[PDB]
Amino acid sequence: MADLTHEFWDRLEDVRSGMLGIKGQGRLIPMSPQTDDPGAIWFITAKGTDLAKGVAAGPQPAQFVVSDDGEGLYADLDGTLERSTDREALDEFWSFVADAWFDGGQHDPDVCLLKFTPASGEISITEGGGARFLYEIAKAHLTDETPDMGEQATVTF
Amino acid sequence: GMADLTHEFWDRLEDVRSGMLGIKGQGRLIPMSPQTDDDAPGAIWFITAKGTDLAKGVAAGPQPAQFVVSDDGEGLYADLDGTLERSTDREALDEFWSFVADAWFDGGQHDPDVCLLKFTPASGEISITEGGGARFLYEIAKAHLTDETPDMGEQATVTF
Ligand SMILES: [Ca+2]
Ligand SMILES: [Ca+2]
Ligand SMILES: [Ca+2]
Ligand SMILES: [Ca+2]
Repeated sequence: MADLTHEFWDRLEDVRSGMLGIKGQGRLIPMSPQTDDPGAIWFITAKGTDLAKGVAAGPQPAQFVVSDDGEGLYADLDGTLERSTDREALDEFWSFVADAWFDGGQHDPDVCLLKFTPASGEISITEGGGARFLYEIAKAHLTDETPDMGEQATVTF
Repeated sequence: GMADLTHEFWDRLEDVRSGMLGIKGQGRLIPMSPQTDDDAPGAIWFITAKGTDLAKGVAAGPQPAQFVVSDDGEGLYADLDGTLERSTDREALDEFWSFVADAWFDGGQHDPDVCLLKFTPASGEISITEGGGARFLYEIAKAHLTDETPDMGEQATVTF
């Protein structure tokens, strides 16, 4: 549904890490997703890496996987990864953590802004916190019904 | 070392509450609860329903599978290739059974819908880091203060 897509973007904003990769090329690796305003997931990386070199010629079909317990967001997304030369996006998603890795600032020659546009994906969202979890377990013994911790669906972006 | 990074994977995987599991060439990865013990490493165990796609997918026999992990609290990130299969091991079923499993399956561990799945990793690209707590904040702050890149941790492609 539309609410599941809006909830995905809302919770993705606080997700510190995710597993990114180009389809048919190696395995997935940990990356720091950046989002603000929705539409795409943005990443800062080195030009010498396999992901940077893989999207040098053009946009490639890619995969991005999220599994965050803190936010309760679980997603396997199919999409498109590409190198972005956008100055505004680069400046927006630059941070104090990024400066530690790249000593030359946001305009460092080794810096590479990747843009992941999701196409579709299977998403699970954990509605409620520990309070609902505690209630659903108590309810499970009272009713013999399986706990409903949230929504689950396959979405087209 | 390769063996040292492998030992540390099993060491931290116990505290990982969730992971993304799936059979290769069949749908997308879905969230599952990995149950392991670092005293007996080698396999990652999952308790699921017989009516699910993962259960039905491995009913005929063992199938190539993928298990992806990404945990900031433990600093364990891994994309693993392996084999998923049905297990009729009552010892493993009883060891990894929990209060959460009682909620989903009203008839205990000997419930008709209960299905124990065993994922044996073959290989994978694993990253081990200092986490995202006190040490991570210090390491980023120290990187700025010394003109050195942060010493996050180790990364390698491992064969189990
Ligand atoms: Ca669109
Ligand atoms: Ca341990
Ligand atoms: Ca232990
Ligand atoms: Ca510096």
